[PDB]
Amino acid sequence: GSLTEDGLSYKEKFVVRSYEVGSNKTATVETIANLLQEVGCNHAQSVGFSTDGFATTTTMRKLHLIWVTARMHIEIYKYPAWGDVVEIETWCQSEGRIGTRRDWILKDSVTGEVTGRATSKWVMMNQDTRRLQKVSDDVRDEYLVFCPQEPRLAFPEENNRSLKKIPKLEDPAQYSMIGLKPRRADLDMNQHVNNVTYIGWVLESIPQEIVDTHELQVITLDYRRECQQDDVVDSLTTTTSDSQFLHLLRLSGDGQEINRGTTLWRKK
Amino acid sequence: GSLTEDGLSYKEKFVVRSYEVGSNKTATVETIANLLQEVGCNHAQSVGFSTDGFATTTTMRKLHLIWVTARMHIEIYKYPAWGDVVEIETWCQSEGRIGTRRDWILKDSVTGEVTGRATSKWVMMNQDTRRLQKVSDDVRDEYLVFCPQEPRLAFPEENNRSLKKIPKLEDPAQYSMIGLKPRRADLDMNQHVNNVTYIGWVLESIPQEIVDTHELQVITLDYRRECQQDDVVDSLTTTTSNDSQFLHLLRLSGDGQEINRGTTLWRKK
Ligand SMILES: CNC[C@@H]1COc2ccccc2O1
Ligand SMILES: CNC[C@@H]1COc2ccccc2O1
Repeated sequence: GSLTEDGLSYKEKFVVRSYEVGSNKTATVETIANLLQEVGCNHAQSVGFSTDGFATTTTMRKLHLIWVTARMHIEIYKYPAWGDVVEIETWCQSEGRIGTRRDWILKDSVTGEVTGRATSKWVMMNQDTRRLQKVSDDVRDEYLVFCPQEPRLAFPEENNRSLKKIPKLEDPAQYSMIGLKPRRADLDMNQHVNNVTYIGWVLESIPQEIVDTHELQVITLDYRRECQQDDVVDSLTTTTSDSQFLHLLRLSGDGQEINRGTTLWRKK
Repeated sequence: GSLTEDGLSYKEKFVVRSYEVGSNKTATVETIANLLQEVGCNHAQSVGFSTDGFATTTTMRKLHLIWVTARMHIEIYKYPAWGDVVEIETWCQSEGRIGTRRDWILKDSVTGEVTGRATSKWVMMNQDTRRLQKVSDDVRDEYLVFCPQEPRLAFPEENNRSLKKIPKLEDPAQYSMIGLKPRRADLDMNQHVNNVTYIGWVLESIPQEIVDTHELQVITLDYRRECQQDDVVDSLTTTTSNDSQFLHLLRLSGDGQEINRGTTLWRKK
């Protein structure tokens, strides 16, 4: 991978691996989410930011400030097959004092056609107290020189799925997967649960029949709270409809919300 | 990746990814096990075998026969760091009518030094009944033309760790991780639990303090039975020993049916 000619975006090619594909011989949504995260890390490295998953500046380091994901939105038109090359282009944009946005475009390296797109909203917080805060001028000046100044949106449409409000699932849930625990493979270098594990946990309550007859087209996921290594999760799903589902991840004990989301599936 | 000059082995380079590393900023043993499996699959593709993880042939496919892992042995000297390039060389050898063996050599692409090695024993089995069988001559003739004829061992030593007998852990276990279930990310294209998930499940009963102060040097794992998508696993560990040795057991949460047994060797950082 490498930054583009203007240094305002980053590109990388990936060949789909044997263990990365599902029961349809194509990449799973978790493999896709992992590749977006890898190209995002490589973009942060290429311009001097931290690489621990927090894209930290020298100013953020002294103040114990980290970038955290608040929302992830992924739309896939074609899942690459095993052995295929997928090219991902990624860039960042400042959203004033609200936070930052990372966008992605996925293409077939052979045909050049757009096979998917993603958007994510990041927010600034203290790593110790977990308190959210607005982006100050001193930290904006450090990352704005790596962002295009004119808006460049992966989801430009007025009233698109990426900015829709998500409701809280009502009990009883139609479907559920109870007792989900992270293992060491689910943790990052900082011993925190990887953001991709939550996507897998959300999809665990979708019945196998839906997975077998449909393909996942859109997934929107809000991140409310982190799941600790010793926490236990319950995954809840309800059909709201193409098939649409409303999702909720909550702690197995107290029922504390960690994530909420929506999925859209198409018939094969 | 590509087959070497003589077409009797396969090589591939991999750059270590951000999400593939652990708390030490180096590749986990599960990332290593995944890469060995990927290079093994690419070697099977390059010579016309099936790619579903079973390296079949038209003859095995006719009789519903698949290759299944009976033992995996991995020894790591240096875990590659994130951003480093690791080169893996893999080859197969026939073990007469017992089955096949797949060996691996891991090297630092920059220095050329051996940073790890692995060996695996595979056995012929009917897909449907799960019954093992000795390799027939018709099958042997199909894969021998892709194997070196003279022995080429990743673990040549006379009384080495890869061929040691593993005992069954006695109750009570010193350590345990109960209620382990596979999710969809743990399944392969054939909807079977990936062999790498069992390695992760074995390591879950090792205390976090051991992981934090030691590095995994050797892991030997026997595969007795397959874990279904709806099965629940219990991981059991007992210290048998600067070096720490453990005895492992994976069994079904209900009936206590054995699925795996193994050993690990760790050294102080
Ligand atoms: C959380 N993602 C945005 C931060 C700040 O701005 C960045 C600009 C370029 C590369 C990485 C960047 O990381
Ligand atoms: C179970 N693994 C060995 C089988 C048979 O012999 C092979 C030779 C070369 C590549 C793949 C091979 O697959």
